[PDB]
Amino acid sequence: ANNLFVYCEIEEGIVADVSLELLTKGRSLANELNCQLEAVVAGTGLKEIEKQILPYGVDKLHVFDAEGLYPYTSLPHTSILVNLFKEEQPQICLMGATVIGRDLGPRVSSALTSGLTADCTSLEIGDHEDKKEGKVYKNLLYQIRPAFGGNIVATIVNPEHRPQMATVREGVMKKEIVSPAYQGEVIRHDVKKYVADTDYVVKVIERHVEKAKN
Amino acid sequence: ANNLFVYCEIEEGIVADVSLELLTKGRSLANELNCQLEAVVAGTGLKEIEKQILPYGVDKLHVFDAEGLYPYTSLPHTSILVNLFKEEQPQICLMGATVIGRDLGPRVSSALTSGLTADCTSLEIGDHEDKKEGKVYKNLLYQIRPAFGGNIVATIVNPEHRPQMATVREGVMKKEIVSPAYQGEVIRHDVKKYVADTDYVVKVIERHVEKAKN
Amino acid sequence: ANNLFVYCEIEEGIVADVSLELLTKGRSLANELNCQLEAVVAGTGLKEIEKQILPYGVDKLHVFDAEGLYPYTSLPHTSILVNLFKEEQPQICLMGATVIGRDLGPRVSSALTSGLTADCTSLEIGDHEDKKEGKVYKNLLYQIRPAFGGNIVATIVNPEHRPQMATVREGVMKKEIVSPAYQGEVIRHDVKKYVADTDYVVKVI
Amino acid sequence: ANNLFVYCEIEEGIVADVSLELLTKGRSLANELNCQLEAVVAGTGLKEIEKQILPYGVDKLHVFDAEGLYPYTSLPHTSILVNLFKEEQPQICLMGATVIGRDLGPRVSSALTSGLTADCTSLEIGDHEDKKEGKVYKNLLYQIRPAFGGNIVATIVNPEHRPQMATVREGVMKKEIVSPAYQGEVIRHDVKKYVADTDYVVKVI
Amino acid sequence: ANNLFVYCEIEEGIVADVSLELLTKGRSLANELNCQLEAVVAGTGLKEIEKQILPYGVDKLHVFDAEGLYPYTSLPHTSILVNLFKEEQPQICLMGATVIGRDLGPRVSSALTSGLTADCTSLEIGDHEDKKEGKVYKNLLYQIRPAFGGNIVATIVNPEHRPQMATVREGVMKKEIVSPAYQGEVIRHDVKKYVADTDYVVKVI
Amino acid sequence: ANNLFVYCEIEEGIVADVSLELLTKGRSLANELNCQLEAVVAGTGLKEIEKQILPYGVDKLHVFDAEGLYPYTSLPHTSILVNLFKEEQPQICLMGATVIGRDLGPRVSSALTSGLTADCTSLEIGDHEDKKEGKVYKNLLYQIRPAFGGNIVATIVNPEHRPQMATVREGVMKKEIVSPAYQGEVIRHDVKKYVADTDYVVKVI
Amino acid sequence: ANNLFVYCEIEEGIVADVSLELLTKGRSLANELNCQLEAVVAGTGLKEIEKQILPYGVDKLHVFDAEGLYPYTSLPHTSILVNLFKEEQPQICLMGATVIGRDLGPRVSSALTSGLTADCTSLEIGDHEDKKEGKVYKNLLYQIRPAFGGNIVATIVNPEHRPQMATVREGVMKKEIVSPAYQGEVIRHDVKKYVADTDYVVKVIERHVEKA
Amino acid sequence: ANNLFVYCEIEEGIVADVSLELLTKGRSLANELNCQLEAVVAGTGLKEIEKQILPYGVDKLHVFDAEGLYPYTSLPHTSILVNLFKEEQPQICLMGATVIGRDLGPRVSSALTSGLTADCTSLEIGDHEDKKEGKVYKNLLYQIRPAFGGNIVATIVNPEHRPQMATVREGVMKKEIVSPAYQGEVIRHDVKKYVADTDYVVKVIERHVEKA
Ligand code: NA
Ligand code: NA
Ligand code: NA
Ligand code: NA
Repeated sequence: ANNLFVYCEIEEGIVADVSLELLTKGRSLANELNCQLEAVVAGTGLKEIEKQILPYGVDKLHVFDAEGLYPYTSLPHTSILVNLFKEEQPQICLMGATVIGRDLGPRVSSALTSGLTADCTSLEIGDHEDKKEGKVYKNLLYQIRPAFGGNIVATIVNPEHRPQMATVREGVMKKEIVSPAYQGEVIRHDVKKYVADTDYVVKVIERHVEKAKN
Repeated sequence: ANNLFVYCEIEEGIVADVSLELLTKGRSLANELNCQLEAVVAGTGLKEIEKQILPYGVDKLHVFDAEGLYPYTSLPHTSILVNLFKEEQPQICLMGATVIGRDLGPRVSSALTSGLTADCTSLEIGDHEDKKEGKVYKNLLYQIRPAFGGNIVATIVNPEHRPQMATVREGVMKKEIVSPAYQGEVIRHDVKKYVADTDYVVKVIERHVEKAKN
Repeated sequence: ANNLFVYCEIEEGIVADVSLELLTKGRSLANELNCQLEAVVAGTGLKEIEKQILPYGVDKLHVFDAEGLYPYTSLPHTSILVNLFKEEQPQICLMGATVIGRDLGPRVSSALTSGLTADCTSLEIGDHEDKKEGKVYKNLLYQIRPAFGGNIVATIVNPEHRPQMATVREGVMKKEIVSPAYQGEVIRHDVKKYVADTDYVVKVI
Repeated sequence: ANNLFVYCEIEEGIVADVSLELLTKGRSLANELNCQLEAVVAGTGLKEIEKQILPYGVDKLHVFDAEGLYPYTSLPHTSILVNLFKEEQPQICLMGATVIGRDLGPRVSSALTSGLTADCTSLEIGDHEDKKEGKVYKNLLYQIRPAFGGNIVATIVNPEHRPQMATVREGVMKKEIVSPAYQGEVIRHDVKKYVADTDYVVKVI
Repeated sequence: ANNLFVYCEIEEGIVADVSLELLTKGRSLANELNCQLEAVVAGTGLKEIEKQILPYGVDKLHVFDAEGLYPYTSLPHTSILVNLFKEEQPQICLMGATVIGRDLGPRVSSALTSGLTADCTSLEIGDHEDKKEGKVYKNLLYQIRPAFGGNIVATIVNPEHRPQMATVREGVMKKEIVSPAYQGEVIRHDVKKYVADTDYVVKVI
Repeated sequence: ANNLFVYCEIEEGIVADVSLELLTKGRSLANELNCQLEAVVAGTGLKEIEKQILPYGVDKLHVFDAEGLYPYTSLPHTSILVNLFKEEQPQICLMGATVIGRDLGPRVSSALTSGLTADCTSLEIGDHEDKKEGKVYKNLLYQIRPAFGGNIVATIVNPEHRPQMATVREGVMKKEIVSPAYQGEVIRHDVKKYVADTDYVVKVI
Repeated sequence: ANNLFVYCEIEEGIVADVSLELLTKGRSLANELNCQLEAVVAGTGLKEIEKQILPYGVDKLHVFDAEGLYPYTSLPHTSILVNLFKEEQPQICLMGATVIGRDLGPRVSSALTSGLTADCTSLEIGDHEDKKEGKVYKNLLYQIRPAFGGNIVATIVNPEHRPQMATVREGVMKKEIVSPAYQGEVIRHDVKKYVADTDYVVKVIERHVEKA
Repeated sequence: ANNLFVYCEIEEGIVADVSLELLTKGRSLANELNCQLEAVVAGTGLKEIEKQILPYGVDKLHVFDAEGLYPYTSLPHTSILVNLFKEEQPQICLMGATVIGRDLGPRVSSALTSGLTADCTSLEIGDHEDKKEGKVYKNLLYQIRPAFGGNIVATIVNPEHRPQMATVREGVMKKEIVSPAYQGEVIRHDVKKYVADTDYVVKVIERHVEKA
């Protein structure tokens, strides 16, 4: 119903290590939430892409294969996530604290009017009791990292905004498959229906090189 | 109908120089487009704010005054622009290539699925003929700056995506008022209807300091 | 009774080289002092951590393992070393002159009323005769370094204040194990005990 | 009484701008707390230093003046603040988040068992109620700042530990005197007695 | 016939100080050479630019004013100086050793078959006797600088290749006007003529 | 014929990785153009340098070997490429976007009246039709890269100026030999004749 | 017979602000040492250099005027100080902690087998008890500055090695003249007797460009 | 009577790779100069140091073993080289362009009034015609490296000043022994006769902490 998504970053046809680390962590979290683990991958020429991803315990892999999706540019990838997340209503989204993450994260979260904790150092599942309105939020994503000038390790929660989004650096989480034969549904979408066109033209105007008139 | 907006950055109750420079440039451009010059300002305690802004030739100033709008945070300011621009459908938006600009620009443009040229060095009004589909786009914003490793000064256009957005560094454009008595409509909006709530809580979890069990 | 401690810095699960270089130097000094070498580690997931440390000749290894002890943050790691050191009363504490050493060292030495000496180039054991107090101090930690620049070299001692605390840069000291089978007690402390003294509360805005 | 101290950082005889902004900010907090504003300065040749400090509304200025107090070094300045704060028992201490501040703040707060919050963006006075214990803490120093990066902001409090210590960057707070003829006590302390504590001897070997 | 040129660097409408320092040095050299001082400026909105330049003793000022000549970009400014210098045949061209000088200088000197000498510390006029060619070269630009490091100093000359090109760092040469009323011809060139030789086309992807 | 040259940058006797990636990329472009792949290397002690270059599918390797060609200096290396390219009239020249590349690329492209496009992210072969002139330009070097920053990408072409010159950063292109037994001519040029052009004399005064 | 020297750094005919500050401080020190203040200046076109120097209370000004002494280069200035200092046997030499000071100081001290404390922060006169052999050294230059990683303000002394040398950054000491009418012996030295020749030549070897 | 010296830098009992490279290059040069190769080593615990040095073809190895020579500090190592070089009168001295080289080189050259070319890139033997007075200097050390802002590969020579000194970075020359059985005079010098005393003492003055 409301699942956990991981954005899988693609470099030269290969899914990044940090992404696999987050598939692994996503699996653990998904186990605890009793929900599904879904992945998104966007690039060009992704026929046997499931094979780097499904073994990690991915229930549903969303594939956006089109010639202008690689290399990464902000608008295409952003609109894909924003649109997909509008339909799927993920409760959680994780991605690598990479150069792409540092770009894609802020845009997608802003567009979905959601939270984002960057460079999380641990991810747990936990509750939060709001004494003020007297309610208990259950099964929130605990976004854990050093805080306040590195004085303590604090936890951040987004009680209401979805998705709860977080990034993690490479090497923080271990990667580990479930089974090389893990079975998962692969969905190859029509990029047209998800991606947003370019609409920019680079010109060099002639009059910019004509001597200024008196 | 479709006007030119300038986001006015606020620091300690004062509108930034780069913002005034862009009000001035916006005026010139608006003159050429025969459209209105509108401004947006968001902060706290903005009673006599029109007085730093209207003299520059601003037809319509939009004021968002609420206690959590200053200092700047990305989500509030972003949602304000995104929502206001959804109603007003500006053809153009300019803002300062500041720290705030470098944050706000990308979010707002991504959310409106629009263009953005940062650090424009000149702004003109011009046309673009698309030989391919055989059409002529008239009165586009020419976004001019050094390009391709600083080899030449090129012009960028967004033939279809709106708003056409651009940022400019401080000191690039001159500032100059129209008349100290310039008359413009001041609109004080209900922030509630435009701004997006916080929904994040910073915690320090007790169990994070309890010795790990064997 | 009063031993030599070494703070073992941890990154991505691995005890840093400077720390291991100081365990080796510590072992040498401890031998000369006829005392034991103790060590401290704080981190998350340290079930097997003893394996990286004990072979260097550590007689006692104090292990603090909690979710919020990694990565390093100033307040928990400072409480731990201060509370632990008040209990154990070490005569000496060594620490790698790192980004972490540079933050933790002054905090810990200040809380225990001792003057840290950063970036030593030698450490020896020696005596100091203090004619003002009339007495002769035996078995002090000579903390040796250049005064400034590099040619003028001096020896700092703390005749009375404890622990004698110093840092050393990576690669100054040789690292070398004692034996892969080195034996030392490994204590896994209760963490809350050692950090809840800290008065640091977060409120909503 | 339990007053609010501010460390006035010195350079080439001129109290730094950060400190003046903090004497200003301090004054308002002191007004709201109904306590006094005290200030500390340490250096050399400070015959009329009060001229730069008192006008900001300082009720009591503690002056330490010896050859060895300038330029700033870590042990003497830490000794002085620590010993003084042990006697005066301030409820708050403020300090400019500068090179000097980043070295002195941790050393002093650690020796006084306080948790320093660096780079605050706002300071206010407010109440924190500890529900579990059933005790309302009144007139606490709200230490406000981003948790990290910039968008997520919280307030830190220390309900029991004293002094509550914060630092602020130059230019966060505005600076503004009360009156060029503001009057307040100027104590010129005996330095050696505040510094001779530290145990740090230099040997020629 | 064959004069001394100085490239005048422009930022935010203002001729940079290094450029003005080189107009002064140029004026000195030109006087010794018994030739004229000419200068080049490329930018946007240079109606009054002559006012910043002429007083330094410039006999001729070549002005290139177009929207795309500001800020500086490698290809237009290189075409201009190359085409202009082919026409005028300067015996010398000076240029400020700046971020701009460092990009433009090698491009321009390469296109005109001369070896630029960067970062000179002196410039003089002198003779060179070349026994291989049998001849004696008179009135060459001694381009004086350290070989490397700083103690070993040498003099470069280009006996035949023109223009003799050198750069100098800001603050090496004194700047000083000749007279506020200094007179020189100001030519406003047609820009396209001097830049359309460049073959650089942008296409859509 | 009009072939495709690649400058093979040298360090401590080993052709740099960027160049090998460019010999690889060059080979494909040369295949698509149906021209030959040529390469240039300049340094000292290059007796069996062909061993590192030829396997990438180089048809002709020009070798310049003198004491003064290593380490890289600007005038000799620029002379060599410029004179050689004047004789061979290459249609394309590729070079690694490195410290050496950023100094040599502009110098060489300027002397050959070509516009260098630095830091390309892709190279392809394609047609540009000049509508206004009525001429279709065939098999041009598409020099693809971001206009600035990263999201806005265009292709630059030089429809008439030769060589069409581009640089690429290390790691953009993959490197991959054709065969360890790929055969191709290895010319060992007379250096002095390619370098003696430059007019640069050092005087002792 | 053992005086206090100050190296006066020249830039474009003008004695540097740091050098004037040290003339002043030097005056004070020489006053307390009951010795004369001497200064050294080295450059070209120094016909009236004595006018910006003597008023600070300089008893003797050694002037080295030669075409090759400006701009500063290491060997001439080092041999000048070293040679002169061998003849004069200063007890103290002070120098501005500048780009030149950082080069000149170490070269001169190494050649004279003397000490050198850079970036001093105060200078005093003081005594030192060599407790080990019970000897008291009187009236040494206390070279005072922060030490041991910014921990403490320490004092360096050189009981025996001469001269005692110290550099100081600009703006640390005040400058103050004694009187525009202060009188001093101005000695214009024969440069040939103190400086050493260049003896180096930059060459470009032809065969270095010939094919192997 | 005029030989080629090489300073062998020691770290923890081991002669540095750059120093061995220069022993090798030095061997070649001394071969072409028809002179002997000599080396200098300075440290503590050098009982068998000759074993890592002699095989490179070192005819004479001057050993300075003293408790205060390790770690490297400026004055001892400079006085050793300067004093020894005054006795031996080398025509060439070579040194690794290291942290030590960058300190030792300038101090020694300044004190000996010799040249010094840092970061040489090749070393050759060659002649120089002083065209001005028609004299030919034979068999000079060609000190070769990039010059004038990375424009040209130039060659520096010191026709008269001795020794001719040059540093070289590690990895520029190959190292290659002559024979494990190469024989050389190993001289263990009386350190007192070459080194100079410390004479400095770090103090903390009590009144510096007393109220003004
Ligand atoms: Na203690
Ligand atoms: Na307390
Ligand atoms: Na020419
Ligand atoms: Na051509």
